[PDB]
Amino acid sequence: SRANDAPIVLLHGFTGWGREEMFGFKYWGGVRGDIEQWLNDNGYRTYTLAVGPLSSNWDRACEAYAQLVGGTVDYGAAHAAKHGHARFGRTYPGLLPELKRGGRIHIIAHSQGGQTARMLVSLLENGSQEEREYAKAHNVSLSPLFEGGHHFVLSVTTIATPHDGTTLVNMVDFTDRFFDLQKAVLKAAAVASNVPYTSQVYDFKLDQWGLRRQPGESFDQYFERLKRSPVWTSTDTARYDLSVPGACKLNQWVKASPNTYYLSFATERTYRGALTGNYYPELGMNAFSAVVCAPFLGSYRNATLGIDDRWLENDGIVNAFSMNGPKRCSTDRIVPYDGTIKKGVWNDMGTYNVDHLEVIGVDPNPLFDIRAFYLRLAEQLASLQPHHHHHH
Ligand SMILES: [Ca+2]
Ligand SMILES: [Zn+2]
Repeated sequence: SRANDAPIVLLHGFTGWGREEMFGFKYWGGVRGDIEQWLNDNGYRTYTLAVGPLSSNWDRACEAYAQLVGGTVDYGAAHAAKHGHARFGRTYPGLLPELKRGGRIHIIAHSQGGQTARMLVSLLENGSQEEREYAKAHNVSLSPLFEGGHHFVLSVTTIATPHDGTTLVNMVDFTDRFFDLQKAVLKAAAVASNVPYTSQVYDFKLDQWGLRRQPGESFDQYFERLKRSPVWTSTDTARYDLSVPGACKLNQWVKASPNTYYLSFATERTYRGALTGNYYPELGMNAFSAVVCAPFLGSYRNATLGIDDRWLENDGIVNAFSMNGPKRCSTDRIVPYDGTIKKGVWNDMGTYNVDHLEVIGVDPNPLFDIRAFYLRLAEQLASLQPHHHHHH
């Protein structure tokens, strides 16, 4: 039964766009429909965040914070100075000013969104010592996000999140293939990559880096430029955070708040080979991933990275092992869901037989009741109690 009225906020990964983008084709729903609408139609107030898909989780967290409460994005003086990008970014009206007044939210996150949501919680709750220290030392102002003390988040749910990174980054042609994945997703939405559309269509939101698709430029061409840009070559990137070492570094500081409930969903769409311990893409997996990424994921080992047989099972984009919660370079705790949802630890909800894109409806799969999945989830989140008392 319903113990909380908090709104839900959807958060995309290394691929994603706002509701008005991509000619209305939604990331949360894809060919299946409008997940946000379904949830709202069903009594679950839901909103959608849209942040830089290729940007660092930090940047995304800063973007999210402003998008939620409103204002100009502030990445932090220290950070900015460190990485060489703008301190201030775009301005938002603010989706939920109730947060400033004392409300809370449930964040449902997909892919790299998981990492972002985690970071956002940590920043809200703890701030950034490094940003505070930098402020006092250089006499610059400080965003509230870096102070600590915010209690905006009741829960964080992650679906197909590379909490320990993904070996996808280790392919020799990764750079080219990653961008081909963006093209695939455009394809899914009925958008071509070799057309210089005048309308924006997919805004990567690279204001901080001063990058934007130029008049007369196709996504194919733009992507060529992005590959040689700081959003691809610097450590302040999704690319870095997606990596095993990257995710490790992130886990080192991004911890679970004892005040927040976390839920994790894993995804897999592979089968185990006969004579080899390798995993292969199942029938139905999205074409792109099946041909281009899944073989690699299902067969790549690396002792120095600790990539062993456990990491081979995948959803075509991310290793299933890296999905139940941060384990590499982490103090976070993960507990198998047994019926009761626990606060301050990762409630591992299991593994579902759906691929990376099928789970958000961007790739079809008729045997996966996507509406039911998200509706059940909503019901769960709504059932969370603000507080607990010990009992037998
Ligand atoms: Ca499919
Ligand atoms: Zn940055």
